[PDB]
Amino acid sequence: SRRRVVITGMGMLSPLGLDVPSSWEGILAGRSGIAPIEHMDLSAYSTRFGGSVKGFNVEEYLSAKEARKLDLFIQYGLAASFQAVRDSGLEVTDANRERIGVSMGSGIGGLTNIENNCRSLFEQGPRRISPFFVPGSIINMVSGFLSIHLGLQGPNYALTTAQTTGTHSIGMAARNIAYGEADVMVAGGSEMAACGLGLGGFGAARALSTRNDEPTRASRPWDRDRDGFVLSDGSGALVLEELEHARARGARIYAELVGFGMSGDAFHMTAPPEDGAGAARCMKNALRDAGLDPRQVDYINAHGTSTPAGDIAEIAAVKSVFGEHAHALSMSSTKSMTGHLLGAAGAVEAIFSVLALRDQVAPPTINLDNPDEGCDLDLVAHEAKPRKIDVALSNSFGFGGTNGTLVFRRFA
Amino acid sequence: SRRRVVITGMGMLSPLGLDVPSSWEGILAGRSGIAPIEHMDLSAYSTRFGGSVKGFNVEEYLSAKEARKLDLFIQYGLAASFQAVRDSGLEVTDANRERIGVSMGSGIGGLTNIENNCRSLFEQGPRRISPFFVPGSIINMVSGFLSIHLGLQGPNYALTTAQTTGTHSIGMAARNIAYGEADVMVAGGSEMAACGLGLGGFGAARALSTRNDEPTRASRPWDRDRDGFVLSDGSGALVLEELEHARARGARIYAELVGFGMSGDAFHMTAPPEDGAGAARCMKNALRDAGLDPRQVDYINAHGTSTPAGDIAEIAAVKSVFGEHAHALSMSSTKSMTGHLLGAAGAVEAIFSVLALRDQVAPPTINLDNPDEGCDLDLVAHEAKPRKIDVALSNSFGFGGTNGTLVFRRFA
Ligand SMILES: CN(CC(=O)O)C(=O)c1ccc(F)cc1
Repeated sequence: SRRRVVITGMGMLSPLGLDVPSSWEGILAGRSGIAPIEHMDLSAYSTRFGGSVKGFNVEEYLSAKEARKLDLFIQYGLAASFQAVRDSGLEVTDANRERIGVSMGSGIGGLTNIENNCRSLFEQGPRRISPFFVPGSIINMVSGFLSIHLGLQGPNYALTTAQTTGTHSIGMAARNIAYGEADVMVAGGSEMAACGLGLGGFGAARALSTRNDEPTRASRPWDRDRDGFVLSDGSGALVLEELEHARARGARIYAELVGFGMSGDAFHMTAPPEDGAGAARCMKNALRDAGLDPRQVDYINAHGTSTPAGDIAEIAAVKSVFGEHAHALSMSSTKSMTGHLLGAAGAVEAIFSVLALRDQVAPPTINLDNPDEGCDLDLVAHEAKPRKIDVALSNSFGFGGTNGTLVFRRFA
Repeated sequence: SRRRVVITGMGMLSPLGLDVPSSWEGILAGRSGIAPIEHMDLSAYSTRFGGSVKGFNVEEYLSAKEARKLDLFIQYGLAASFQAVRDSGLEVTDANRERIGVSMGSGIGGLTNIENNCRSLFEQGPRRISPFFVPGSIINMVSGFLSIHLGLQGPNYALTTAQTTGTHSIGMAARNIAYGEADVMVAGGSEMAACGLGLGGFGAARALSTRNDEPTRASRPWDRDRDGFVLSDGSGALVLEELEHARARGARIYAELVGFGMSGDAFHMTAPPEDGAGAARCMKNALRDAGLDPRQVDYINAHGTSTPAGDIAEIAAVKSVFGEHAHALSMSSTKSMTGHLLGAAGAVEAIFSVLALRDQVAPPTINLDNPDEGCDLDLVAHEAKPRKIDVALSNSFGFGGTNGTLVFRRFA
């Protein structure tokens, strides 16, 4: 019989701060983490701004010797994980290490390191490729390195489902616990795609906002004048724990994870369907999994990428799933402030949805100056909204028509 | 309590063949798929050979237009997937499309595409990066394209667990069906890394055999003269199906997937512990999941990569799990013939484990001329061994200490 799963620890790096509370204070103040990128010369690029992690000190977590071997996305995922585990108060023992696993994912993983080693190969030759090229760049090594540093011998894996990765990672980790394959999982995602290939690759697809003039105003989900997503870096990690296990050790419980939905659009490799049919199927799957009436949903943390087709598809999916109740819930895109952390987006947004439950506040959609046609829901324009939230939903949609929905509720 | 999961379709590209029966004929003949890599200047590389897919015709599967947009590893995964679905005879309908999903993964993903776009970026700047660079290179696009092409609306995701990916993808797909999240899944893995960054990256770590003078003898698991693994390309895919679903439509059933195990070594980034303690836990977990005693195992498809430390760790793990029955089971490494398909290794080896059951024959470990110290099990040296096989395991042990075991049984 299926066990209940609760959130006992959370950890983050985002464009708004180097931990959860600093990121969350920025979210509730309506602060933007988007700025011109300083780490490289981007005059040749149509987009020259993004959400960078500012002032990250990897030596808060790892020796300089080890850090040098690891792509930033792995450094970011370990930081978030180490925070989440510390925040949980869990002690790893011989009695429990086989029951604790990790599922930290990434959309693209070690693209900076792969580019750097590619430049070495092309300019010099294969003799100049780093010996750490593979273990320092491949996506499964957040889970790998985290298990090595903390002694976690439970299920050890990584998802890579593009912009859905962090939501899927958290959902399937919950399934592991629910079905008895583990008692604790560290789950979420990490991303640092801000290199020549990532900025150039998304730019070649004309997927990014090109508002270089006002980087902080570029991410404007459901605004009439949106022109694509803002590329952002960082990590989110959550400690998921079986309810009785958490109760038994006197753990602080943030919220319960009650529902998870997946669906494939089977529509298009990059475009969502205009009517959000895939998103609707996924949200209904998640609400049925949670045993809910759709009217119980109080807050939705939207995918809300600031893409013309993506944003309107989500309105359509929410109206389809919730009917008249769509006008009573609050829905916001924290990507208005953070930009789009890709494989990490679902991980930081899960955390923001849990904090919305803790603090009974809907985060704003900043930059929502002129809501587009049919975008007439409560999208929490401009300013945080204190309100009752018993049930919070976090949505992600990705390339390949992959959808994920997590349902969290307050724990009594 | 859980639904039963059977194999109804299989698909493959390997260094031995462009399908399952050609590959399996090569396996039972002890044929090698390893040869000097062509159409590439490997003068400056310490390893000049590997397991290429020979004569792949992508236009049997995709238009020229679609093929040009996708990395070889995505082409290979879709080829295996289409083969597997065709082999299953399954008919996708509006009635069943929400119950059919995909979990096709990769260890390292789009290195060829990343190389080619790096060349464009370094030589001409970012304006020459392909618009399709991102969707055409990310690991989840086998699941994505397959779901779009066949109209699959079930769970759509992709794992990336380095050399464990294929084993994990199949096991987790089996869980989706067992726990009623899907009735059908296409699962496995694909890889094309016997390319510049793959050979250069693994060669920098001195992980590869450098036996350039005798490429067919380089992969020699448990042989005293082994000097590292052989890099290989290809794909494997299985149609996994709920038993009553398969019976109702009169599907041909190859075997039953009865057990799945996962563990973490929590030991080292690339090397297993000398005693294979993590591999032991994983095999135990898989047998307990199947409700089977170690005495019931007849055949193990080893991970058996031809690394010094990895091969001996597996011997220690199997002696620990199976005690005196370790000498009565048969264990072989088909990597002696195929080399190491990394993320696809567990997919093609799951298929060889299924065909070991179908045909009642243990594939050989070729090149096992002088078994090393402690390597005194029935390693099916040199020649295929007809024998009774009721229960077959397939092991994968990957970077980050991530372990997977599948347990297959004859169906009746
Ligand atoms: C180079 N090192 C570090 C070390 O020996 O200490 C590795 O572990 C290693 C890296 C990649 C690989 F394919 C195999 C091995």
